[PDB]
Amino acid sequence: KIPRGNGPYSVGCTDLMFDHTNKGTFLRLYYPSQDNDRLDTLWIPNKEYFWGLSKFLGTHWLMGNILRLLFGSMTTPANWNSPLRPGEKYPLVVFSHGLGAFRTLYSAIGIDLASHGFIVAAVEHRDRSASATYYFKDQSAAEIGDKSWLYLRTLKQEEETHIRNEQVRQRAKECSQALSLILDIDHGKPVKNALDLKFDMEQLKDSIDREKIAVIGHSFGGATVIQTLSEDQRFRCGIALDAWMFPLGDEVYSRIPQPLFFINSEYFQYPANIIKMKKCYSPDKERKMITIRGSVHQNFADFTFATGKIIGHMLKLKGDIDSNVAIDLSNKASLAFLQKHLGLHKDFDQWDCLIEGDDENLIPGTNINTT
Ligand SMILES: C[C@@]1(c2ccccc2)CC(=O)N(CCOc2ccc(F)c(C#N)c2)C1
Ligand SMILES: [Cl-]
Ligand SMILES: [Cl-]
Repeated sequence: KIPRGNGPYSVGCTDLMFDHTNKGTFLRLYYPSQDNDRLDTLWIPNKEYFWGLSKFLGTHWLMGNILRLLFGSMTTPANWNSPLRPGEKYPLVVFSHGLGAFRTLYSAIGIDLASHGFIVAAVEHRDRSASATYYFKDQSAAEIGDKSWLYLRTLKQEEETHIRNEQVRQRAKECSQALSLILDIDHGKPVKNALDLKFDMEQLKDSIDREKIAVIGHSFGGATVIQTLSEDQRFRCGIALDAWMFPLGDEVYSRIPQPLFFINSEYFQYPANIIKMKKCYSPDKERKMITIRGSVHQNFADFTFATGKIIGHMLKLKGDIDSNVAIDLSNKASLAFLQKHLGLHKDFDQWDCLIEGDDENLIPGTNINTT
């Protein structure tokens, strides 16, 4: 089981696609909801996502069917299409998934943030970095739910530099576009969700605190954080969770005016990657870095909660540290950073110590030596 948020709000969840095309925005929303008795949200909602995951892992598409059999009725504790909690403007987080992931696999993080009073828009990227995603080829296909699927693009070695950069820039634009969509919806622009879901988007009118916007992401999504920030001044800070820095152009390192927090796993990182993180540092710019002791790269995503301790450790979904303990540290450090850099009037400053790595399960800065 994926854990419930620790904050005082109930959390709801829905999906938004607009427009219906492969250049439109596709996101999963997590939001503070009213009390309700709605069903929990289906974690991986389509069989095609499991086929995509199979391709990502480099196995037979038949392994997709086994993953589906195993994980396909699993839920995450957000209430599907529950009404939005009225009477408050919420800060907004745009969330970017990793390579071979997709919008639904960072619910542990999304739910927790929402439970403390954020709206979270988890984008699904159409750069062919998602294991799978979908769109509709025309209006009629949208109306009848006739999906067209795009699966992960596998690259030759020779393409990696150029295409990964292409992808991160597209990811950035997708983050910007998703923000613009939510801002339009906030202002009251009618939006026809290409998904025909029973969640009225008019609820979100006047629900967004328009100036308090952050971008957060895992691995590829962490590089996405940095690109988005350099390109789009509406995002006031970023949190990169175990950023994979490789996709970023050399030009961007010196072009990130906003506060930026690096939260790393112990075992993922390596000098080449850390050096690039360090290139973002400058005495006029706000940067923090911590490393979660005993943690692995997948501690930041939901599959860390999907298996037992032994199978999970063997698969590198779990580290030495307990997955709940790890994500709690990342989530609370994140909340303190956000309160400080969006100017929130909450009690997240209670975890200010975590930003400085001041906890028995954290390492201030990094364990990686780079001299
Ligand atoms: C491919 C990466 C990598 C780069 C260099 C070396 C090693 C790995 C870059 C990247 O974005 N990564 C994160 C991918 O996270 C995922 C993928 C699929 C999932 F189902 C879930 C879940 N839950 C999470 C690792
Ligand atoms: Cl329901
Ligand atoms: Cl790892």
